[PDB]
Amino acid sequence: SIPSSQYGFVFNKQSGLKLRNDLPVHKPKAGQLLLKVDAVGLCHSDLHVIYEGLDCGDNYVMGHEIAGTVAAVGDDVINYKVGDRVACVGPNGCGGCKYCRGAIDNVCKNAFGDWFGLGYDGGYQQYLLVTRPRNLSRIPDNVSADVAAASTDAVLTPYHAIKMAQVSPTSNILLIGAGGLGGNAIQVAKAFGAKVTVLDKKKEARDQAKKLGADAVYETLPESISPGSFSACFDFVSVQATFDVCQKYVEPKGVIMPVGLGAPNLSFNLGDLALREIRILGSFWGTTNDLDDVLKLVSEGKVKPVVRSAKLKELPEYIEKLRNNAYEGRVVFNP
Amino acid sequence: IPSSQYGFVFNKQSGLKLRNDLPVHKPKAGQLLLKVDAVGLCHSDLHVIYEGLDCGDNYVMGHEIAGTVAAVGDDVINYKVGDRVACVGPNGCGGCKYCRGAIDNVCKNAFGDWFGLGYDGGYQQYLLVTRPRNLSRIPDNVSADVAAASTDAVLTPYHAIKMAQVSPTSNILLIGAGGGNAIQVAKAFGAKVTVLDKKKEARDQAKKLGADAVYETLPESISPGSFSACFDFVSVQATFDVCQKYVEPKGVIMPVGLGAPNLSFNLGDLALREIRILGSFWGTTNDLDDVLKLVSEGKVKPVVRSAKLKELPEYIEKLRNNAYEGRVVFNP
Amino acid sequence: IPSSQYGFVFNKQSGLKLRNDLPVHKPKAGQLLLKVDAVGLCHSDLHVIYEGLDCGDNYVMGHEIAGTVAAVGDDVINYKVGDRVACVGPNGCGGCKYCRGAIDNVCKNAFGDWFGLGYDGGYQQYLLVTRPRNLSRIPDNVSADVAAASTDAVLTPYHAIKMAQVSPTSNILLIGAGGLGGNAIQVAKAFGAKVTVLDKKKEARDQAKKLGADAVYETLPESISPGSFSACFDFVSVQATFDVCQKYVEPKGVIMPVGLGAPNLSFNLGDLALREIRILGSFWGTTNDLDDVLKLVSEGKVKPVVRSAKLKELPEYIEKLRNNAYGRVVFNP
Amino acid sequence: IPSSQYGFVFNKQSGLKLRNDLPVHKPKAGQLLLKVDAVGLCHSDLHVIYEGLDCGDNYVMGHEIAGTVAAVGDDVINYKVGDRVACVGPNGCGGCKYCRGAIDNVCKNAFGDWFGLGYDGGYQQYLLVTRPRNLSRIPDNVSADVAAASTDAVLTPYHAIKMAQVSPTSNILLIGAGGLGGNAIQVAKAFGAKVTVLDKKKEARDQAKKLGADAVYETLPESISPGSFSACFDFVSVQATFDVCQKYVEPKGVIMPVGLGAPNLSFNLGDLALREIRILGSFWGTTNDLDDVLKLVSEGKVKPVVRSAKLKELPEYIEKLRNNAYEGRVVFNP
Ligand SMILES: OC[C@H](O)c1ccccc1
Ligand SMILES: OC[C@H](O)c1ccccc1
Ligand SMILES: OC[C@H](O)c1ccccc1
Ligand SMILES: OC[C@H](O)c1ccccc1
Ligand SMILES: [Zn+2]
Ligand SMILES: [Zn+2]
Ligand SMILES: [Zn+2]
Ligand SMILES: [Zn+2]
Ligand SMILES: [Zn+2]
Ligand SMILES: [Zn+2]
Ligand SMILES: [Zn+2]
Ligand SMILES: [Zn+2]
Repeated sequence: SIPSSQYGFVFNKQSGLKLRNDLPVHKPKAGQLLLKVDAVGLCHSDLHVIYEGLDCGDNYVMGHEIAGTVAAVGDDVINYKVGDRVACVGPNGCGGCKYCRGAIDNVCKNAFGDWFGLGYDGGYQQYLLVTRPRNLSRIPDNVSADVAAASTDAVLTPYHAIKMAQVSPTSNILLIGAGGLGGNAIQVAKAFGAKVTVLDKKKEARDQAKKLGADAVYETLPESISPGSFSACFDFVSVQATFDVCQKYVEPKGVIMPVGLGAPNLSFNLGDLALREIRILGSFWGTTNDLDDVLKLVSEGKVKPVVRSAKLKELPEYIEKLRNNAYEGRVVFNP
Repeated sequence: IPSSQYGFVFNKQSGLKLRNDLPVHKPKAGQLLLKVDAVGLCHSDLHVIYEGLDCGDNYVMGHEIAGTVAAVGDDVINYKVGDRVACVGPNGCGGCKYCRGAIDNVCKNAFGDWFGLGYDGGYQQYLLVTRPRNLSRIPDNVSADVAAASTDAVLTPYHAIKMAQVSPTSNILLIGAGGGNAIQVAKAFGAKVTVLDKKKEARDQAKKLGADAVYETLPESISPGSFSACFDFVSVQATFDVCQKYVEPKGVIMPVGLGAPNLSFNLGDLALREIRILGSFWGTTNDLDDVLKLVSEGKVKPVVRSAKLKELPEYIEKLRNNAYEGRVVFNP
Repeated sequence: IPSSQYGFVFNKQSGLKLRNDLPVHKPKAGQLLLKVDAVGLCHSDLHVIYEGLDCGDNYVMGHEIAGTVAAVGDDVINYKVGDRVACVGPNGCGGCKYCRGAIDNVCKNAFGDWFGLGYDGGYQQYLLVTRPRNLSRIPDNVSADVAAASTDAVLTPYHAIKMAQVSPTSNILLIGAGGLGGNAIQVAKAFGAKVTVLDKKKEARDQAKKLGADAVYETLPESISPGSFSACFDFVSVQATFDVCQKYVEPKGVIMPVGLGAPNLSFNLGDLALREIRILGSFWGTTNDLDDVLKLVSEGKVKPVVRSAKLKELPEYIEKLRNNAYGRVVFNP
Repeated sequence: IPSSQYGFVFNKQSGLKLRNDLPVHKPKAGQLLLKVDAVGLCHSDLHVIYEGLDCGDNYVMGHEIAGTVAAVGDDVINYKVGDRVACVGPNGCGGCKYCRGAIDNVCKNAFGDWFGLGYDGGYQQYLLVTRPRNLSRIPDNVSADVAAASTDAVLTPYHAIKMAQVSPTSNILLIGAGGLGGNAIQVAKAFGAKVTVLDKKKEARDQAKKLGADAVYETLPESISPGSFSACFDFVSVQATFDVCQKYVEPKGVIMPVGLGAPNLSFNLGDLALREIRILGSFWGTTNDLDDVLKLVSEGKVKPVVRSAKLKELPEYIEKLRNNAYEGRVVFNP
């Protein structure tokens, strides 16, 4: 059954992203595993590499939102067996440095340039070689491959940030801008049982937020909202104007989470941040264990990743759409 | 216990002026009167006097206070006359979630009502303490001069170090620490300390204070993103960029200086390497107890100079001109 | 503004007796007089009356208080006549390192001075509050009865669940759910954690499941993998139930012996060390906790179920509780 | 290099035996071959050899390894031939939530596969390290002997002390400064805590004073107020000593039962709950802990006393240790 050749989309600084019908199907070494891709997602991050000069390496199959079934396992591999359904952990940490093993494999220096679909081969192919089974998460039986894949980033990232902020049933948080992880952030936040107030200019966003379970929805925060009264602020747009709002409404000892691509630099009022001991925390993707938590929240139905499916050979057709106007959520491709 | 007293009152107009007819209030129920023995001075005062740092108006300055309880009011059994105590600058209310949440230093109700910074301070003879909870017993082997200095010079950096969770395995960077008990405190936690300061004088001082490595410029070998924590005591865009540059992934940046009113950080870098910027303000009441205990045990030895309170005007000018180094306390 | 009142006072000699000549203390500076609107009852009271539990002597009982500020002595700035508040059991001094360290529930100076357990409580018409810092404003949408019922039934388990750092990804085990933390399940459910209940009484199991429990058992089936729970709350705290916790708690997990069981409990040293298990003691709750608790109730996260009756009927209910489970009954002075 | 080597293999039926025909494994990929420079010995080995402690069967013993990378398999880039590294006992799998959660010392999959305790150890010339993640680089100023002597004697107490969150403002009580309790004083000192030691042995007390202990007692004096210690580390862990901890630990304080005194221990429930005392279990140490340990040793904040000897002398040292004879930490060079 297992072929010796396969098709996939390999990225190259020259020809860009093109289809390859003569790609090899690597046989796993002792300690490695071969994953048969079932669902692979697409998002703006891929656009950065293909058009915004974001260099994550060269000559590698793209697709960082993987979900599939183990096709073959090398000897010594006892934690996984053929048939096991798992989702890939993007950062793909080395698992040996102090960062990995330190519970933060998402900021691994050695894995830099070796992330799934972003430096190292990804899911835009039929069979992916997993050099380090450590960066995988078992997919619950009630969770489909399309959903799982749609959680590897659209849910994992916001989840990581939410947990980093130590949100609880007593948390009073503010979210700036829905859509683009903002939506899934609403669900995740509410999963911790926290009160959620949302701010967004776009019309749809608010209606969507209100639908997702947002306790508060505004196009502009009223005056009845006392400044410095929110325990946590997540800025999904991350622009000076929006960052200023966070610092204004974040309560003393509170936290500001700039999780947007707004501007390259952002300034903060030192006097205020110092006197009220405000804290700015950086957040990137998610950790391996975080993915296990996310898949559990999805399995429990606490987070509903909304996505549509299509065959992988339609990727080019969808990459163009995302470049112009995009849609509302994500689309996973079936190899 | 006279009926009147002298002291220095600050006004956004008249500025800091000597007042020879200030009233001496008697402690009410739950209150206490403090006989100021030593009151310190630092740059924080200059920012309020000349650099427009509104903390209130028409209040006696001096936020570094050390004194002796001259009188107590009924319903006060915690303290008794003769007791030597130091004031907890923040002067929290004690009745909010912050104060009862172990962080009375960020008390909202007390904002702008700090000792010598909104509320009456130590630049006088007698200070009425409306909230004695914001006091710390001064160890017998700790003089008033040292205690007064420790209320800020030691308390602030201590609170920042503990907040950063520094340990004996921490590899930290201090910028402009020589210009100062921060180094001793850090070493008290057993952390490896590297000091970056341009002035040779400050460097020698740091080396003397136990610094493990002092530099005017970080040499090669000290790769970027290698420090677990970076404390900026100058807090200027140039110095902050150094911290973000040399702080390791998931490391912390503590902008503990009175530099620029605003600072910018690279969003991409901070997010990618999960760098965290933590604001730190003065210290809590519990921190002041810890600090005095550390000073008493000699873990931290503040260098203090003394003089009469009526000489304050002179040292103010000398300080703003950078005429002297080290801390100087005053005795009323 | 009566100068006299009635109430139930406890005494190691004559137990809990009704008094109709009790005085109505007038608040001094910093003090405050509270008019009791509702006061709860729980087994904790039985231990002090029928089981030599010494929390002091000669004092009005009732430690689940909820009332309205009737009078405030001078200097009182935070509260004033009309304010609806609930009492914080521990009644910390607010001056020690523990109190101003965010743990006023373990105040040493307050030992034996807890509301209704050392110091006068709520089983009266007017309670004198020596330290008004130990009060929590009652939200507008929360009745006096519900609030009173939250001063212990919800507060205690909340504090423990919060201490265990339970999250929506937690897999906890609760031993005892028949009044023994009936609200614990709801509290845990509020944090989004999965809750498995173990109780020998069918009544408790039906109740547990109705309360939100994801799984209920009279005896954990062998099919349940040992050391698979992140946290275990023992509300009965007997050697047998503790051994269940240590066996099913996962490595680096926590055991919360929050029951009034045996005076002593033993753990297997080799196991605790090897799998790095941790046993955390938990007591009542802090002032900040009560604020969070009352906020959770106000938001609907926790819905305490309580029955009310006149304070005069206290003795009648104390017997009921000594013979069954239906406890969780507020009284109105 | 050699096509064969010698080493001491343990078998439930034959016991610990010298083997001159041991094979030298070739690292597949992601693995490496470690030439053992120094391997320590402690009482833990005796429990396996004579006290029936079952950690597995048919494996080279020696769980305190220090060596040099002799060869690396393909795909191995973090390490290269010549690197000096120490082994992390637990040898976690590195794939479960425990290992990925910063606590590889309690890995379930790895239980029964610890270096020298289930899996092959250091009592040989060349050790095949299956999971390189469980290694800690040895600072250039730290000898192999000292490093090996830190893999347990220092790592274990360090992990426990770190877990209790000791700080420059801590006031701790240490019961039993006989074995690992010795380096425990140096480690606690490194964190800046005040240390009060309680030990019945005279020599132990004298050692405590030398190691910088602030207070050393044969019996705690009446001047010591009950519930005044922020943390209590009990190295003997007997009911009598545990009661001491529960009596002298302050509210919210922590009791660390790091001994083998008894199979069970009881605590006063009322006391524990009312004052919120916490009992924390501690086992060996993590991989990152070893990094910290080697740094503390490298800086000279912890100085483990060690004497070396040829590996083929192990049998004699075992018997002597088995009788308390030499007593002093001893490492062997293959
Ligand atoms: O959470 C990670 C995100 O998908 C991302 C990955 C690579 C580059 C930019 C952004
Ligand atoms: O953190 C203590 C310092 O004295 C200070 C207090 C108020 C304003 C600026 C600086
Ligand atoms: O923690 C609350 C409970 O009412 C209780 C208080 C004191 C003693 C035993 C039990
Ligand atoms: O710190 C661990 C200790 O060496 C030990 C290991 C295995 C068995 C008993 C004790
Ligand atoms: Zn993506
Ligand atoms: Zn790594
Ligand atoms: Zn100052
Ligand atoms: Zn306050
Ligand atoms: Zn009760
Ligand atoms: Zn107290
Ligand atoms: Zn050993
Ligand atoms: Zn593992």
